[PDB]
Parts: sequence; structure tokens; C-alpha cells
Amino acid sequence: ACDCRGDCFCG
Repeated sequence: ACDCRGDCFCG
């Protein structure tokens, strides 16, 4: 999944 870690970033 991608929320903010896979191909997305939580910061």
C-alpha cells in the first residue's frame, strides 16, 4: 500500500 511510506512519504 502507499499512504506516506511506499511510493509516498509521511515526512
